[PDB]
Amino acid sequence: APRKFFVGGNWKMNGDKKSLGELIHTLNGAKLSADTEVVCGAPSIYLDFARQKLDAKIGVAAQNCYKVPKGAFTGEISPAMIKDIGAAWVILGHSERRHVFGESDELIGQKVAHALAEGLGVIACIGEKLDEREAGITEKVVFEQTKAIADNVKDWSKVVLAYEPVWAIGTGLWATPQQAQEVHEKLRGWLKSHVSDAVAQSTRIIYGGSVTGGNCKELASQHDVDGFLVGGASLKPEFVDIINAKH
Amino acid sequence: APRKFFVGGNWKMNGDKKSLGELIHTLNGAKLSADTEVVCGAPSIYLDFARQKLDAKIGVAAQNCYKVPKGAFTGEISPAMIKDIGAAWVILGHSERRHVFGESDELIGQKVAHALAEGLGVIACIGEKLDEREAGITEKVVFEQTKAIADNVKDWSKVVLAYEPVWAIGTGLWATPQQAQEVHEKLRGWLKSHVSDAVAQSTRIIYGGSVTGGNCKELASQHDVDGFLVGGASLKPEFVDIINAKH
Repeated sequence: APRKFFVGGNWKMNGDKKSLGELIHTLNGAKLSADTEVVCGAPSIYLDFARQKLDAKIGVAAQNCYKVPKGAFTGEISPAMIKDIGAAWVILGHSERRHVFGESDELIGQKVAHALAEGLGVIACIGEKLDEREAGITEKVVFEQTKAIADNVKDWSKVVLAYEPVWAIGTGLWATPQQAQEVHEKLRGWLKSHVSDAVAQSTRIIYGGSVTGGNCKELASQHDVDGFLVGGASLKPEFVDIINAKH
Repeated sequence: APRKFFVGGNWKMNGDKKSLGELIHTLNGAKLSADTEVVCGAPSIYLDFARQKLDAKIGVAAQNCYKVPKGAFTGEISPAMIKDIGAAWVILGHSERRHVFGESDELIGQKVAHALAEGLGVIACIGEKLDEREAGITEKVVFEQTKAIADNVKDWSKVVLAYEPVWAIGTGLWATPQQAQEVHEKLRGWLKSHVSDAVAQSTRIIYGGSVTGGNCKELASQHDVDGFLVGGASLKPEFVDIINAKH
């Protein structure tokens, strides 16, 4: 009935076999809450390794994919390949893909539709830049990005939405609990009016942007924040504390 | 003195464990000419698998990488990771990177410098579009693309240039042997004038764009064509024939 708390780790472009191996050993050995759904997003080269080594109870996500199953796209991977190695999730629309690599809402929407058709879960990311926030246009931006995704989702049961203020990613500035709650409750109301009440009540909306062991309890306690997408701290032992933020 | 014949296979976004497993078994079982240097470019998610399964005389290439060893670049992999799993090459500046994904000359140049600094070999791609060839400007386009790469190269010993006309990639159209020789010869004279004689004489310049079992011998016979980068036919048993083009 209540939405299951969800914590994702995004390792970004970090790790080697030795260091990722150590991190995974730690996670497997920790006491993690029975009521948190945990997913680790590994570099593509280490997806197979990560799935082999991680406790099955912990999910594995790719950090990107492309929009068709196969073909002449040098350097890309498809949902079919991700499923083949046993990963169950993909992260789409991350700030770094949008703003460093130039991925448009239209591309991201096609990626979302293809991932879902192939049976993967999607962590779909949205968020505003500082200049947008300061111009009063957070709601407009966040709703535009969300519509582009929603228009391409036919089954909401394997979607998680991640709200990541761009100014909060990797900077140490985090949104206040009140800043996060405002956006998350507005996103939920958007889902209610534009999709359905059932989808609004069931869909996890998670916060990302400088989540650490020090701030996770306060953020987690907000009524419409259902978890986190964690970058820098997901490579450290305090990731365990974040997974257990509700306890 | 002369240059070792070089054949790279670019698998692009194709395969699964089962299917690539059967392809690797074929290559390992085949009689491949000892005087051909062979490299297979696998999808990033299968790079570790491919290097584990392929006989040691066959080199493994990543299909792309980014320009720093680590950091906040969701979806990317670095040379340090490629090296970690035991691959020795990377393909950079592929037409699909430049034209589907919008990678610039300056970015490709910074990727080349970084992969070389980290001990990888680089297969560096250049090529003109149909409209450029028809306008009669092939030479201008290849010489600018080449200058971008070369300004970032201090040791040419681990660099292979791949001339691939964009209009020939995946379509079945191939440059005539005379068209390919013409460009290769001009590229070599540019390396002579702007780098050195010895680099000109030692650097392999390979041709790609719809190389098959049927045209490889006619292509390989040209003086300044030192090998091939093969896409489509690299997933097929005739790949063995292409490796053996000189015999």
